[PDB]
Parts: sequence; structure tokens; C-alpha cells
Amino acid sequence: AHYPRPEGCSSPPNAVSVGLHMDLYNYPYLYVKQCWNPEYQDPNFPRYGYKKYGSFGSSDHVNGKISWDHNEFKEGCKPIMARLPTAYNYPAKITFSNFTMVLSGYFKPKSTGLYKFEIHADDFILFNFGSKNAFECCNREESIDNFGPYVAYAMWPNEADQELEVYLFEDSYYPIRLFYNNRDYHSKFMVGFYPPNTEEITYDFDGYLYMLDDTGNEC
Ligand SMILES: OC[C@H]1O[C@@H](O[C@H]2[C@H](O)[C@@H](O)[C@H](O)O[C@@H]2CO)[C@H](O)[C@@H](O)[C@H]1O
Ligand SMILES: [Ca+2]
Ligand SMILES: [Cl-]
Repeated sequence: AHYPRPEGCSSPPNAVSVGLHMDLYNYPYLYVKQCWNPEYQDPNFPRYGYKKYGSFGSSDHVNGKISWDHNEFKEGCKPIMARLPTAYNYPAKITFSNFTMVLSGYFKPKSTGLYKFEIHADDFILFNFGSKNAFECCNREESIDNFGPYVAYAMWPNEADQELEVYLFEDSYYPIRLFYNNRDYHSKFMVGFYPPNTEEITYDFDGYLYMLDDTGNEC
């Protein structure tokens, strides 16, 4: 009714594959054993600053249980090696203590209705969603950094939990861009949702995440 109703994309099944694309970028400490770099707080970081230390990895077909909560680490101010969930199809350990990730692709609802998303961050998550907010239909790679004002901005410690509601249509693939940073130590990337008429949250995206071919012409 008076809920946000973002725009989505159409494609035939033959131009559709399963899962999101991931890029991983370096985020160094200032020094290693204010050890951590405050750069991630800069207003320009999400749009272009985040690539300035180079990339180190990528994957495709990211699907299913994409959230994590690593609060087992014992030492701060120190790179700590650990593995991403198996959802990411990325075998190597990463500097889990300090890194930047961009996840992008399309969310397709299994039914038409109001979806509520919830994010919980350590350190930083940005949520863009819709063809007029995240990126253009079938032009993801070129338009990935042309995102608009955030649908959710979650930052540790003071704004770490956020939520948003979007009314979505079964037939539509919605551009989604999820940005994550860890500056130091513990790492939480929790992105879940409540489908229509559903009380319990889920962190399993299986059957909701897709990629469309970048053929350009609004598909
Ligand atoms: O509490 C999560 C928070 O930790 C910060 O690091 C602190 C840590 O909490 C503290 O126990 C330890 O003794 O000092 C650390 C400083 O390195 C992280 O900087 C922050 O990103 C959060 O993960
Ligand atoms: Ca952290
Ligand atoms: Cl939109």
C-alpha cells in the first residue's frame, strides 16, 4: 500500500543462473602486532575507496546460507585466517579479521507480498535493492558502483541492527547489492528476511538468489 515498492527485472529462464557474484578486497590494518584503519567510515569508501588496496578473490553462484557470526577470535589488531561459509564457493582462507566484500546479483521472491529484511553488522553492511537503487537490469558489472541512497546502513557499535520492508512481485528479479567490511577482530554479516505472513526470520536464501546475463538492454 504505502510500503516501498522497488523496480525489478524480467528474463527468460535460459538467461538466468543460480546465485550471486562476490568480489573480495584487501582492507589492511594501519599497523599489526587505533591499530585499525578508520577509512571504512569515509563517505567515499563505499563508492570508490573500497577498491584502493586491490582485490584478492572472487566467486560466483553464491547461494543459500550466506550469513556468519565469528566471535570466537581471541586477539584483536591482528590478521586472522579463516574460511567463508560453503555458500560462497571460495576455498581459500581469507583475512577474516580485516577485509571488504561486495556481493551482487538478483533476489527473486517466491511469492508476491511484503518482505521484511533484517541486517546485523560487525563492522559495516550496506544494503541496496532495486533497479533504481542497486544497479541496472542486465548491466550489473558496469553499473555496480552507481547505487543510490542506502536502503539500510548498519555500522558497529552504534547502528549495528537495521530493518526495512519492500513489497515484491513473484515474477520479478530484483537487483541486490550487499557491501560488507571488517576493520578488525570479530566479524558479523547477518542478512535475513521474513517472507509475507511469516513470523520467524530465515537466514537461508536458497531458491531466492539469481544472476541474469549482462545483455544490457534492460534484458
Ligand atoms: O567487540 C567487537 C569489536 O571489537 C573491536 O576490537 C576490540 C575488542 O572488542 C576488544 O576486546 C579488544 O581487546 O580490543 C579490540 C581492538 O582491536 C573491533 O575493532 C570492532 O571491529 C568490533 O569487532
Ligand atoms: Ca570487527
Ligand atoms: Cl528500485
